[PDB]
This record gives sequence, C-alpha cells and structure tokens, in this order.
Amino acid sequence: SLRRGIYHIENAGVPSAIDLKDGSSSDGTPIVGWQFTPDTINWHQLWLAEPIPNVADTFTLCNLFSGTYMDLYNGSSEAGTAVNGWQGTAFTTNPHQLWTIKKSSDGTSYKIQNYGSKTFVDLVNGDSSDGAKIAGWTGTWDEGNPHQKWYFNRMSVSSAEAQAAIARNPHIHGTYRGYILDGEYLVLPNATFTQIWKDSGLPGSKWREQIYDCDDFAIAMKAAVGKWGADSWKANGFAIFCGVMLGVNKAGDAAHAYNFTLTKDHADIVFFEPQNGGYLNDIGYDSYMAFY
Amino acid sequence: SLRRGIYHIENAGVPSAIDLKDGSSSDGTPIVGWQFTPDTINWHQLWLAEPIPNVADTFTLCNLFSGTYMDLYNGSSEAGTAVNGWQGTAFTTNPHQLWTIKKSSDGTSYKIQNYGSKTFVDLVNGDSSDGAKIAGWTGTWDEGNPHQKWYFNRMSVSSAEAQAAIARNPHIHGTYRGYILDGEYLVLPNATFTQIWKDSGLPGSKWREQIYDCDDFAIAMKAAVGKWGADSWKANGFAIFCGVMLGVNKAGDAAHAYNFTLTKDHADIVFFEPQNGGYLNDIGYDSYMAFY
Ligand SMILES: C[C@@H]1O[C@@H](O[C@@H]2[C@@H](O[C@H]3O[C@H](CO)[C@H](O)[C@H](O)[C@H]3O)[C@@H](O)[C@@H](CO)O[C@@H]2O)[C@@H](O)[C@H](O)[C@@H]1O
Ligand SMILES: C[C@@H]1O[C@@H](O[C@@H]2[C@@H](O[C@H]3O[C@H](CO)[C@H](O)[C@H](O)[C@H]3O)[C@@H](O)[C@@H](CO)O[C@@H]2O)[C@@H](O)[C@H](O)[C@@H]1O
Ligand SMILES: C[C@@H]1O[C@@H](O[C@@H]2[C@@H](O[C@H]3O[C@H](CO)[C@H](O)[C@H](O)[C@H]3O)[C@@H](O)[C@@H](CO)O[C@@H]2O)[C@@H](O)[C@H](O)[C@@H]1O
Ligand SMILES: C[C@@H]1O[C@@H](O[C@@H]2[C@@H](O[C@H]3O[C@H](CO)[C@H](O)[C@H](O)[C@H]3O)[C@@H](O)[C@@H](CO)O[C@@H]2O)[C@@H](O)[C@H](O)[C@@H]1O
Ligand SMILES: C[C@@H]1O[C@@H](O[C@@H]2[C@@H](O[C@H]3O[C@H](CO)[C@H](O)[C@H](O)[C@H]3O)[C@@H](O)[C@@H](CO)O[C@H]2O)[C@@H](O)[C@H](O)[C@@H]1O
Ligand SMILES: C[C@@H]1O[C@@H](O[C@@H]2[C@@H](O[C@H]3O[C@H](CO)[C@H](O)[C@H](O)[C@H]3O)[C@@H](O)[C@@H](CO)O[C@H]2O)[C@@H](O)[C@H](O)[C@@H]1O
Ligand SMILES: [Ca+2]
Ligand SMILES: [Ca+2]
Ligand SMILES: [Ca+2]
Ligand SMILES: [Ca+2]
Ligand SMILES: [Cl-]
Ligand SMILES: [Cl-]
Ligand code: NA
Ligand code: NA
Repeated sequence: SLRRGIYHIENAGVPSAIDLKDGSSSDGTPIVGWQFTPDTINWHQLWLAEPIPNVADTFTLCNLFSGTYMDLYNGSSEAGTAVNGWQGTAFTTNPHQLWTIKKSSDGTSYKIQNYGSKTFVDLVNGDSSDGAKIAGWTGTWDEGNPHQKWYFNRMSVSSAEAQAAIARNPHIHGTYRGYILDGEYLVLPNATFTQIWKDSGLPGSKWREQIYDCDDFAIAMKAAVGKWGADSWKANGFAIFCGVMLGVNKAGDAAHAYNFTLTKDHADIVFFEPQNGGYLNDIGYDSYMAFY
Repeated sequence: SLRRGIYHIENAGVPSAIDLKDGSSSDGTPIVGWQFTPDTINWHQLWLAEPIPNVADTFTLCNLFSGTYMDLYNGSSEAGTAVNGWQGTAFTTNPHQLWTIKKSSDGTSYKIQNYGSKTFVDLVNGDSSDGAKIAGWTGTWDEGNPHQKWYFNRMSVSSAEAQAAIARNPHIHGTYRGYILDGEYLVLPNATFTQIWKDSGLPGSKWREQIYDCDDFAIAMKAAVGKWGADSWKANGFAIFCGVMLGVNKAGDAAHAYNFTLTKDHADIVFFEPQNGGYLNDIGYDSYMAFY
C-alpha cells in the first residue's frame, strides 16, 4: 500500500508530472501534465497523500502549494471528465476527492482510481506537452495502458525513516539521544536548503563568543527552515526536514553545534555547517544530541 | 570573591548606577552616576566582570552595550582622575583597565580599586544627580565612606545556576535531560522577554498541523532572543537566557513544546507559551527535554 507522504507523480509513458496549473487555489483549476526538473522543488507538482481510515488503499491528494485537493468534476464516470484542484479537507467523505491508489500490472507504477466513479486518472492521448489534459477515464486495474500509469516518487520521510538514516551514520556518539518533533518531512534538495540559508542572513553573521556562537547559528538555521515551510506551502500535515545536532570531537574536549539534512535517496544524513554553508559527510564531531 | 557575571552597580549612599554616558563606544566617554529603573534593562548600566587568571579578586569591567572597558585615565593616582570607557580586551594587562573588587567593611557592598593606581572608584561628593562625575580617589579598604561603596546587583546566571533553578521545579519529568549551550546568561525581565516576542512576529503566527505547530513556535522564540542578543549588545562572552522545553502531560498521551525564563531572584523557572505570550508557573506538562 502506498504510504502517507508527499509525492511527485510522474506518468509512466512520458516524463510529465501531475501539475496543478499555476499553483492556483481557485476551485476548478485544471490539473495537467507538465515537464519537471529533477533534484528541485517542483512547486506545483507535489501531492500530500492522506490515507482514509478504514478504507483500504484510498486517499485524498492535497496539492502542497495550493492546499486544494484533486477533484473529479461532479464525480462523473464519463471518459474525459475534468480532474481539477478544489477546496476540501484531508478526511473528506466527498467521493469526488477520494482516490484508490494501487500498483499497476508493472508492479512499479500505480493506477489512480476515483472512489466514486471507478474511473482512472488518465494523461489524455499520452500527450507530453506542457498543459496536456488529465481526465478521468474508463480503464481496468490490470491493463498496460501507460496513459493511466503513474510513478509515485516519494519526496518525504517519516520520522522513523529519518531516525533510521541517523542511526546508520558512523559519526554518532555513544551517548546520543534524538528528539523527534514532527511525523512526516519534506526532504529538500541541497540547492533549496542552501537558498534558505542564504536568504536567512546567516551568511553574513559573525561568530561571537557565547552571544552568537555555534549554537545560535544552528538554531537560527532551523528556525529559518521552519519559517520557510509555513510561508511557502498552504497544505498542512507535514514539516520540512532540518535538524540540529550537538556533537563532541574524538579527543573529547570540544563540542560543536551544526545542522543536518538527508541524501537524495533518503537513506543517509549529511551535515551542514551554518557558519559557512558547507555540506560534509564528516564534520569532525560525533553527535550526542539531535532535534528535528 | 565576586563571581564572573553581568552586574548593575549601584552606589551605596544614593540610588545612582555606574553609567557609561550615552552608551558611547568612543574612547574617553565619561562614566557617571545616573538614576535607574528597577526590573528593566538599564541599557547603559550593565557591566561584564571577567576574572583575570591568577590575579586574585581582579577583573576587567566591560560595558555590555558599548563593548568598551572601564578605564582610569592614564592610570593616575591623583584624586579626581577621570574614569571613562575605553577600547580594550577581556584579559588585558593594561592596569588602567584592571580593577580589584572586594567587599567593603559593611560586608554587602564592594569597593572598586584600580590595580595600577590603588585608588578607588568614587561617586564624587555623593552627588545623586544624573551625570555626576565618577573618579578615581584616595581611600582605604576598611573605611565607611559611601562615596566609594557599590552594590554589585547580579543580572546574569551561570549555567549551573540555571540548571539548579530547573531542578527545583515541580514540573520536571522523570526522564528529563537538559542540554546546556552557553556558560553565562543575562536574565531578562518579563517586560523585555515579551517585547522580543512581540517584535518576532510570533503573535501573528497561526498554529498549523506539523508545518507551524508548537515546536516551531518555541524554536522561533529562542532564535528571536538569540538574534536580539547579538543585535543589541556589543560585548561578547555571555548569552541571553531563553530555553526550549518539550513536555508530556500527566496522562502521558500528549506532548507540547514551549519556552522558559527565570524569576527575578534567579531561583526558579517560569514557563512561557509562545503561541500567546502567557507566563505560567504550571503549563500542564512535565518537561522531558530542555535546551538553553
Ligand atoms: C454532491 C455535492 O457534493 C459537494 O459539492 C461538490 C464539491 O465539493 C467540494 O467543494 C464544495 C464547494 O464547491 C464544498 O467546499 C465541499 O465541502 C467540497 O467537498 C466539488 O467536489 C464539486 C466539483 O467536483 O462537486 C460538488 O459541487 C457538496 O458541497 C454539495 O452540497 C453536494 O453534496
Ligand atoms: C492507443 C490506444 O491505447 C488504449 O486506448 C487509450 C484509452 O484507454 C482507455 O480507454 C479505452 C476507451 O476509450 C478502454 O477503456 C481502455 O481499456 C482504457 O485504458 C485512453 O487512455 C485514451 C485517453 O488517453 O487514450 C487511448 O485511446 C487502447 O485501448 C486502444 O486500443 C489503443 O491501443
Ligand atoms: C602606557 C600606555 O598604555 C596603553 O595606552 C593606554 C590606553 O590603552 C588602551 O587604549 C589604547 C588606544 O588608545 C590601546 O587600544 C590599548 O591596547 C588599550 O589598552 C588607555 O588605557 C589610555 C587611557 O587611560 O591610556 C593609555 O593611552 C598602550 O597602548 C600605550 O602604548 C602605552 O603603553
Ligand atoms: C564628607 C567627607 O567624607 C569623606 O571625604 C570624602 C572623600 O574621601 C576620600 O578622600 C579623602 C581625601 O579627599 C580621604 O582619602 C578619605 O579616606 C577617602 O575616602 C572623597 O570621597 C570625596 C569625593 O567624593 O568626598 C569626600 O571629601 C571624609 O574623609 C571627610 O572627612 C568627610 O567626612
Ligand atoms: C514557481 C514557478 O515554477 C516554475 O514554473 C512553473 C512550472 O514549473 C514546471 O515547469 C517548468 C517549465 O515550465 C520546469 O520544468 C519546472 O522544473 C517545473 O516545476 C509549472 O508548474 C507551471 C504550470 O503549473 O507553472 C509555472 O509557474 C518556474 O519555471 C518559475 O520560474 C517559477 O519558479
Ligand atoms: C537607551 C535609552 O535608555 C534610557 O535613557 C538612557 C539613560 O537611562 C537611564 O536613565 C533613565 C533616565 O534618564 C532611566 O532611569 C533609565 O531606567 C536608566 O537606564 C541613561 O543611561 C543615559 C546616560 O547614559 O542615556 C539615556 O539614553 C531611556 O530613557 C531612553 O528612552 C532609551 O531607551
Ligand atoms: Ca510537532
Ligand atoms: Ca550561544
Ligand atoms: Ca555556546
Ligand atoms: Ca513542526
Ligand atoms: Cl494490456
Ligand atoms: Cl570609616
Ligand atoms: Na560565515
Ligand atoms: Na497566538
């Protein structure tokens, strides 16, 4: 079963993503196929899948930027029916906004079925051009048709996944304790993480004994990423990944405070030095505490 | 012996504080007696006492706002010699900026003796008016003269003192761990702590599930107080007191993130709710983690 999380949803036949046109929160905004850039934030193309209680393999899909929901227009089972963004809520009973999402016969991509109509999300004619219609269409679960097949490229981690990545790192102190603050996190490309750092003012901050020293830099970076998250996205129910760590050197006589992020494959952490914007696989300290 | 820390230094005969006139960093800026407001930040009247290694009861005194040092003009032992702010460093060997500070014969106030001249800091004629001269003057350690006696009202806590205040609180979870980040902290009046909160933008922030929830508010408040500290004071070697706590309710099924500060007497903590600006002796949670 697809796990709760944020996804970039890519057609299996052509490299078009499911895109809420212009990110608009207006009701009836078309959802279309559009090209994308890997290892970026694709601002109009991220979707938060919320599982519905007690209803197997069925979800709402909330666009991260707009806060509005994937909606089959008037629930029609007619082939060609518009799929649009529309106001709703995460656990709605409106079948127009409920989607059963299960693996296709290729075992890798998924099909996306409206719970009311039993029709499928379809990139009409497999058209790869920017702005191509997506519609609800007749189909079957088992058929090959790539117009109706979608890769769910996972862009978030659960808190358990983040904890795993930390735990496999080789620079963790024997006394380490982690303090988990949220449940599901958008993982930033480093290019975005860096942009947040630049825009925070931290690049120009001077180190000062106690009054603006390593701990201040690290906390400020975290606060900046938290502020970015709220100011950037209208959906709720997720956080942005950015940790703080305290660590001690091998000799045991010096401590440091710094940040960390996750690799692209989500399997490992990478340390960030907020005093200079550097990413490091080894910062010279073993973490004894983290919060994220 | 006087402990390292930040002090408001008040004459024992009249309620005038040692004030660096207009907070000016210019060399030769007069240090004068001036009236003060209790339970405020007295912006030009705070002094960081740094003990000198191996030199008993002797200190530099750094004005917190200007970053410049109490300086006996040309080290003269003549009565009437100007005491002024002047550029220097925390561990200087310049005797003009070194001060032996020991209790007076009243056992409560201190006398302040220049290490080079052996003369004493003197509120000339005990004049209580705003801008009254302070000078180096002949004197003795044991005499009663209130012109040369000074109360060192302690405005900072060491990290050990903060840890003690936390440890005597009744709302600490059995699993509590604290993570200390600095050594010496200016304690804010609540009126200042609140002003920082107001100026941070947090009063207008909306709670949002995971993306701007309790943990974000608490971290943001801490970051705001850290930024205020650096932007407000030119001296180094101290931090501003502002903690973050994570806590769990009595039933064990809900957690919260919030801030804390210290009472005026420095002996107890007080919880601050960054979602509404409230101070509470009981926030409804027992702290399982704190960083400060
Ligand atoms: C059958 C119809 O269902 C609901 O209306 C839906 C729309 O539902 C969504 O938007 C409306 C506002 O237009 C409202 O906010 C609702 O809570 C939300 O779920 C929407 O799905 C459109 C497009 O497919 O179709 C229907 O208009 C309900 O509001 C109506 O009263 C009625 O029961
Ligand atoms: C090229 C074409 O691919 C398949 O047709 C698709 C459509 O397939 C879906 O609709 C048809 C009915 O129109 C039938 O229900 C099929 O099982 C279902 O997957 C649909 O994807 C549309 C819009 O994108 O495009 C193509 O017409 C195939 O069935 C056709 O025979 C033909 O090979
Ligand atoms: C004997 C004299 O001592 C030092 O000069 C002091 C001044 O010292 C302070 O300021 C100067 C700049 O004016 C410099 O930054 C120095 O490091 C700092 O300690 C000051 O104490 C004034 C007023 O009392 O008196 C003397 O000018 C030293 O710089 C001189 O070379 C000389 O050794
Ligand atoms: C009212 C006055 O108080 C004392 O005189 C002080 C001064 O005291 C200091 O200087 C005198 C020499 O001028 C002597 O060295 C004394 O031990 C020392 O404390 C001084 O504080 C000045 C400037 O503020 O004011 C007064 O003159 C006392 O000695 C006088 O007899 C007289 O009672
Ligand atoms: C926020 C906005 O994002 C980009 O434009 C989006 C656009 O983004 C996708 O397509 C462009 C090419 O048009 C690139 O492949 C991006 O990597 C994709 O994410 C689409 O989402 C459309 C339709 O909704 O809206 C545009 O606003 C970017 O080109 C803009 O500069 C801007 O940053
Ligand atoms: C930063 C500045 O602080 C206050 O003026 C200071 C002044 O502050 C002291 O005296 C005033 C009365 O003049 C009150 O008692 C304050 O509680 C004291 O802290 C002195 O430090 C003088 C001389 O150095 O400089 C003034 O700038 C305040 O009145 C100003 O509004 C302002 O906030
Ligand atoms: Ca949370
Ligand atoms: Ca600090
Ligand atoms: Ca520190
Ligand atoms: Ca959060
Ligand atoms: Cl088939
Ligand atoms: Cl006497
Ligand atoms: Na830097
Ligand atoms: Na509020």
